[PDB]
Amino acid sequence: VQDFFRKFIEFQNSPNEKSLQEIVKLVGQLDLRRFNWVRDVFEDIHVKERGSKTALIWRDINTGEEAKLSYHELSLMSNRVLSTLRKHGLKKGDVVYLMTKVHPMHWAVFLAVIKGGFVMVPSATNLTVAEMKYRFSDLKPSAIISDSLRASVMEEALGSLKVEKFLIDGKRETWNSLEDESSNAEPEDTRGEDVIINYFTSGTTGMPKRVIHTAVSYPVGSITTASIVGVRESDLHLNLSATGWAKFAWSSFFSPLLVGATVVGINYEGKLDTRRYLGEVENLGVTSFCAPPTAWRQFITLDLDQFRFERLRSVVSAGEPLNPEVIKIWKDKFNLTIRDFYGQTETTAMVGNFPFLKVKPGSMGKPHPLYDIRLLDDEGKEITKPYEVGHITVKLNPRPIGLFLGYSDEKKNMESFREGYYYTGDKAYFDEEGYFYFVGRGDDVIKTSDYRVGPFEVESALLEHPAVAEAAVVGVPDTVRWQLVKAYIVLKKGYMPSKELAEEIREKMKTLLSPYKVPRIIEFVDELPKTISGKIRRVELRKREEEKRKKGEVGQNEYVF
Amino acid sequence: TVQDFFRKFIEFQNSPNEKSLQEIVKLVGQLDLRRFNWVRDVFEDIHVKERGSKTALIWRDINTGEEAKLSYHELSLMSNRVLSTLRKHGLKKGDVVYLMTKVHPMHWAVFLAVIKGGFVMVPSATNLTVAEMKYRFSDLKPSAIISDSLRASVMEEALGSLKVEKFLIDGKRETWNSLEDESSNAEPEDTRGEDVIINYFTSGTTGMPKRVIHTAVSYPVGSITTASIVGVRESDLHLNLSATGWAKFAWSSFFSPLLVGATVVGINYEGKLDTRRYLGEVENLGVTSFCAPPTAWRQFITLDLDQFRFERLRSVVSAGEPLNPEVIKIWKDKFNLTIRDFYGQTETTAMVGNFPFLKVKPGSMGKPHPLYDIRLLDDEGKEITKPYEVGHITVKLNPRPIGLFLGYSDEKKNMESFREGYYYTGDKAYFDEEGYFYFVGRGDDVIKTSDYRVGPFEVESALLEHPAVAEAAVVGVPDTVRWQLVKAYIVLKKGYMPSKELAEEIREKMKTLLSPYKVPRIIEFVDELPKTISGKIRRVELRKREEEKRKKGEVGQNEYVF
Amino acid sequence: YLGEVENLGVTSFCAPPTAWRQFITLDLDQFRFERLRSVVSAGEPLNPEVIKIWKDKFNLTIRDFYGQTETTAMVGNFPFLKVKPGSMGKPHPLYDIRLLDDEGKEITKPYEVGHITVKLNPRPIGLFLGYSDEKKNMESFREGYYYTGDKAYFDEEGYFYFVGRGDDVIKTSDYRVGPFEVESALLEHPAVAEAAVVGVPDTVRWQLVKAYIVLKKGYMPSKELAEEIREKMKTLLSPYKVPRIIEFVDELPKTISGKIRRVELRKREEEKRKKGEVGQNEYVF
Amino acid sequence: VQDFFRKFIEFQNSPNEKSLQEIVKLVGQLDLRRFNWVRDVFEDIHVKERGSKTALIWRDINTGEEAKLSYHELSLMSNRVLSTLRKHGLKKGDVVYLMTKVHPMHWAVFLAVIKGGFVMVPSATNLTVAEMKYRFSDLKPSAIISDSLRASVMEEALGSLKVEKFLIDGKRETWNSLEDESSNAEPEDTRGEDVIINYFTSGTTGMPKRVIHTAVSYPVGSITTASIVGVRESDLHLNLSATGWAKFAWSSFFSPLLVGATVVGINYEGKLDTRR
Ligand SMILES: CC(=O)OP(=O)(O)OC[C@H]1O[C@@H](n2cnc3c(N)ncnc32)[C@H](O)[C@@H]1O
Ligand SMILES: Nc1ncnc2c1ncn2[C@@H]1O[C@H](COP(=O)(O)O)[C@@H](O)[C@H]1O
Ligand SMILES: Nc1ncnc2c1ncn2[C@@H]1O[C@H](COP(=O)(O)O)[C@@H](O)[C@H]1O
Repeated sequence: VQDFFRKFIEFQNSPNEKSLQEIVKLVGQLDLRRFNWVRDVFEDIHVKERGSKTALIWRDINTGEEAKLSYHELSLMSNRVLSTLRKHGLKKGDVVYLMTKVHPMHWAVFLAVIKGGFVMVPSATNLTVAEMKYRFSDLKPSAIISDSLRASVMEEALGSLKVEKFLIDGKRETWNSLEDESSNAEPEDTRGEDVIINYFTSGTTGMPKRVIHTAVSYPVGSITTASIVGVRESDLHLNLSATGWAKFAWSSFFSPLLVGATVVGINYEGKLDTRRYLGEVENLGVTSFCAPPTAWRQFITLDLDQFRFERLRSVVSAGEPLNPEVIKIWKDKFNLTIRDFYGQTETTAMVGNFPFLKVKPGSMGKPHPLYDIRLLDDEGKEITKPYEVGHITVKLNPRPIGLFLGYSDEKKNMESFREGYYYTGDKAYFDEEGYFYFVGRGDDVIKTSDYRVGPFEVESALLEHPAVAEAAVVGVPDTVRWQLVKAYIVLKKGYMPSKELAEEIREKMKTLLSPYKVPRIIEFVDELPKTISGKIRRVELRKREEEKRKKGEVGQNEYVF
Repeated sequence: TVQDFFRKFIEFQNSPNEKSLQEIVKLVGQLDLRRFNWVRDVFEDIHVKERGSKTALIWRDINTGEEAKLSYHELSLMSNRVLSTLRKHGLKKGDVVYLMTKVHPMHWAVFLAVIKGGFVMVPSATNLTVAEMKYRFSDLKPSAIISDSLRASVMEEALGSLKVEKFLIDGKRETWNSLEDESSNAEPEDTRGEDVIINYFTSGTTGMPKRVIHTAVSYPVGSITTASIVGVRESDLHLNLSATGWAKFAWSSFFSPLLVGATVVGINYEGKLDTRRYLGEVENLGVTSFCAPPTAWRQFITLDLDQFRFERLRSVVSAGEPLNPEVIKIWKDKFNLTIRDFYGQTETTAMVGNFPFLKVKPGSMGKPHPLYDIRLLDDEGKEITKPYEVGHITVKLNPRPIGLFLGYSDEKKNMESFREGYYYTGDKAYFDEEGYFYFVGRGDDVIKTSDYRVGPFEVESALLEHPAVAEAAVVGVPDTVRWQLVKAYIVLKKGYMPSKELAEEIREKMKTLLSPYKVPRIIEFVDELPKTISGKIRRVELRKREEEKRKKGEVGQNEYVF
Repeated sequence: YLGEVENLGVTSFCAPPTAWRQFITLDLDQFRFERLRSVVSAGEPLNPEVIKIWKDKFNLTIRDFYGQTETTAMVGNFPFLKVKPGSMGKPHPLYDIRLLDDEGKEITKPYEVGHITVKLNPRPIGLFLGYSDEKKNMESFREGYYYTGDKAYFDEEGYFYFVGRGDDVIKTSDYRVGPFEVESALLEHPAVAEAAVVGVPDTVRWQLVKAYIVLKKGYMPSKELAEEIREKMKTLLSPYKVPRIIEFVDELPKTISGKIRRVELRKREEEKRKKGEVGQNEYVF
Repeated sequence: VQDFFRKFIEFQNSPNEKSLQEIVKLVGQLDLRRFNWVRDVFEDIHVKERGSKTALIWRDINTGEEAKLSYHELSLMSNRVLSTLRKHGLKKGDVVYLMTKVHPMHWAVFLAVIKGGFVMVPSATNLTVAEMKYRFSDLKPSAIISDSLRASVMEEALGSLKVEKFLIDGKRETWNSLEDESSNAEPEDTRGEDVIINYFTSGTTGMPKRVIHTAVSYPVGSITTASIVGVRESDLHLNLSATGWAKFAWSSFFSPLLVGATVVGINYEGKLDTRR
């Protein structure tokens, strides 16, 4: 059980196809009835074997602060969290919202939750009072944990609920410290199928729902991720990614701590300083770096002769496609291939260009053998022809380990899991050597700037404005953000289409929505293309935008910001 | 136009029809209800003026024997002494008044005084516990409270030591006041039509009970729809069998009869309904229009019905639950009357109904009242255009119908009920090829035992108050007598063993916390509750399992029926 | 209960077919029963399929045996006796057991059904003294035989097979039930003019108690009435006796004399079963 | 053109070569895009024009039991079935195994299935636990329907697969009745090419496979059969065949009910007694 990860860690130091398959087989034979990744892996293969190796190197590029934590200090610090939580009467399964910046105490809380068998809800720091109140309606908090920078937002969204509140940095009235109880509490003997994580994620139909992950799905699924990423024990590993999302669990937390590596974490407020971040990469001698194509696109526009990166060995991308031209520029300069790979909040990494895999540009590589990946056509028959597009699906008998339990929405489960497959809602084709190529969403779900965006959620917030009668939100091609959020608005009788109105509505949306969700374009239209029932055909809104692009024509009341 | 409306309406009542209904509809739309006060404008200005000395109320208590008769005049006087006495104790417009009494003239009196004085009345039922009442006070603080002497201690204990003015409708008690102390002349409050006069605490599927907010027109003028479906006239003696703290008392014991200048008949009884004696009193008092709930109706038809003639009875009606086709038929075959079912919620007035002129199809609540825009929507929220297709009963909001509440005192609950231009009733139905509606059931987990709406969480909560109870799930189980039974599934804490004596001990505790209708009639102890991936109780599968067990007439291993 | 059987290492176990029927539905790989050597059933017939499932698993035959309150065991598959499924075995030599026909002559031919009787000269030892009721003695003790009121046939090896009651006595869930007792209790409801209680086939409980009720003038047939009457019966009758079905009828089939044909109420139920219909005023609980 | 069947029925009362050819040509001009033989032929022609003609005369030569059903009573009885199935949550295309003796309720269920757009899998009464398990491996049941004589075989072949189960004669624990619902359910608007029947047939190479029939292939193909057979409306028509095969549909069901005849059905257990 312990022996498994020691074999895994070796696999990493020189991986290949064949040895991967052995790893695969061995996972199937783990006994995972009672499992707790902190106790069993963190504490019993790292705190014990490398307890005073650096687990985490942290740095805030604004403040300048640095902090360095060994596997020991980190395990202690996390126990003080879990002791403090338990002291405030937190039983197993209790809900804990976690909204903090990148900071050691983030990792700490992660650990305390996993160990204590709590349900953590990662909450992003750019979430609005509105978004947070939505979350509370859907899943009531037993405790919430914030930094002092976003305490007001939680305080306001909470309103008049009893919860236990906690600050990771600084004091605030009726908030508590996390390091003031004893750094000894015991494991919760968790079932491997027990819930530890809920991720609110956007869908194509309704408001965002919780994706449910267990004490093995992420803690042991992340193998697939770690394996594609090619993170080793020797590595100093950084993931450019934010605090409320899956990619952090993926590569800022699980994948590095699985293999006993040194995590590198960098915090910044506001806008990313491309140069400053890359300076901190080189300056801290990171060896493995995962960043999103959004970031990569911005990096390659720097003067890259200002860097050596002698210490950097692995570079990876995920969440959107990776332009062949990006890959090439970075290679020609630093002699490294940015290895793209694929997955969702609902899963771990499912497909990827592994270290040992020859990259074909604009291909996310081949399936990880721990997922049974199939292209299905519209009728749900399996595609076994090259260059034919279909739905990316996961075969459910046997049920892969890294796959979420389901959504907190039983209807959405009925749409996504069926005839013994889970549909990712992504479309692709494969080639003659089994390399997969991402085509796009079969959904109306949007990805601006490596953020998953649900239409209804923006449409909803739009109907909050007195002027707005109807709204349809679609994503439009943009080289920098992949997609832009555009809104079609039908106006109530009484209001007329002006730029000043468009702006007024946008500024309203800024108080209700996460920035990435606030439409960059607004177009007033007399009506929305609809089916006979009255369902919006967001498909045809998109097609129409395309034909308009090819004749460089603006809509009559289309307002760009 | 404003007085003339009611005079046109009262005629529609004496002989109604499709076409003349539509005219009534149109005329309501052209009322000026910007500043309106139903007591001044209708009670006083029409009824007290034109029929001041006709009997407004005939009252009887079947237990005590006590009886009363009040004319529209005496009642208006009586009500003014109330309003004068309230004002004397410093009651301004919008002030909250809990009213917890038996059926009694002074109840009507207070209703009037409240509406006229522009106060916010909170109808409170007489079977509410100290606990329930304290909950209410946490949610809305009382400026004054009004009780009978039978439930004064309950108010006194739930109050604790809040400042309030207190009032007794029958007898003396220390620090309680009389309501007939000041002069029977104090003036209307000029209410806006949208001003609040009523708040109703109602159960939901999700949490503790919240307030439904009604205005000086929503009930006082919405009730038209009700009165119209009911078919109450001026010449009628109209009895509604309903208890004091709920929307149906307003609907049929108060507004619908007094709108059309009828004689109200009010019958009070404590405790358990004596079907044989109540129907004897109906006949004996020559009621002519009778609303009763299907629960009552179900009990009546089991009598030997050759005991009664019902010489004087011409209209019979039901509301609040479905009305079994077999009930309708038995009563018809005997007395040659159709019991007309009709539909609505605390949140509304009557929205759908078998009107007097409408051919009844049994097990249908009839057709929508044209003063509400009723739509069946499917799951995606698109309007249903096909017979025998089930969907959500909704109210279209532009324009906003008149009898519809303002909203809940809870903004989360408003966000659920008011969506994409529709207020969802959370009821499901299908219509037929002639546009008759058939009730299917709740989209919710809300329960209706014995014509009382019951919230699961409320009872689940009270159950966790018992040391032994680790988890609880409260569902309604099919029951012919009360439509649904409140059953609790209980997971036990380690230490306590599933026994009849334990089930009882828990139940008797729940009796001190919960209104009787809420106290589970069954308690079944289980190892676990079937759950989704979320942790949410599959009340779905609890019901399916109950069904398979019913077909083998077997109880669960530790299911205790009381 | 099965856990406690194993846990206490019982070696001989007698339960009724009702129990046995319920046991075989369990997942029976939970149990070893390493200490159990004898298993027996009595009070109603023992389905061949029950016997088989228990044998295939635990390697024991559930040995059926027959008797009544009035007696001790009169017929039975003894330990040494090859069990033929659906047979209660052979007569115990301390009772003189005879199949008689309706005319009271002894049946000596295989596969012919008759009344199970006990020959009384000399009088077997385990046989009750009689009833405290002289009428009931007149019916049971006749021409030097006690009639059990059970019907059976024997085969070519003298093995007895249960057919059913020649009475109107009912056996729900291994409890013997009298019609008149339930009919009596039913007259206690003001609405009830007459009542006829019969048993209807049920695989779980052998028979269900059904009541046919004629109503007094004034009351009309409803489900709500049926229920009201049943709930009343619950306060008067042991639960096994409380009718699971109530059917309102205009009249009860009668002979020329006016005697209720409970026989024909049963036959009618059978014809209805064979076209899978429930009745027009039959209310199932 | 439903006038087709009225022309067909007459063709039957006195056929010949020439008039046959007309029938042929008229079938080619049918609109079979949306079709439902129960609604369109059974109900709309026969129940309407001869509702109180005897549809079925039934006898069990072993028990003695006999039944006589008019086109009306049969249509009602079938609706009770379909109502009951729907009540247990049966959508169109759902699989229904049907294993019963020759009995009225068999025809009833046939009708309910065709009307309700279900996929029926006729299963003969002599099929073993093994053979039935094979069937379930190949196509999973949503519901199964048996007589009480073969309930244990279904129960055992199922093991504990979730299905709705139904008995045509008698009660049994966790089996449901078919006539406790309403005497009217609405037609399923079937496409003509929609599947309503699957028949497990033996072949040379493997274990048995399913033959797939549609809402027209049998319900309208049977014409050819009915025309060769020469069955008329006036006739009392008996087909000696067993319940889980094509020849039952062919001649105990479709060919007679196409032309509005009286079906005669005889049930026996065990070996055929040719002189009785
Ligand atoms: C067991 C007991 O004492 O029963 P008891 O309550 O006195 O009733 C006696 C009646 O039980 C029935 N009965 C008893 N044993 C049976 C068996 N092996 N097979 C079938 N029926 C059986 C008969 O019908 C008896 O006449
Ligand atoms: N390599 C990739 N190329 C294109 N899209 C990707 C890639 N990796 C992930 N995605 C998208 O990211 C989605 C999941 O979003 P999230 O759950 O936020 O990681 C997938 O459904 C894809 O649509
Ligand atoms: N006639 C009726 N038939 C069926 N359900 C009804 C009927 N009237 C009321 N109900 C139910 O009772 C609810 C009204 O609750 P209340 O606010 O207590 O009157 C409705 O939302 C229905 O779901």
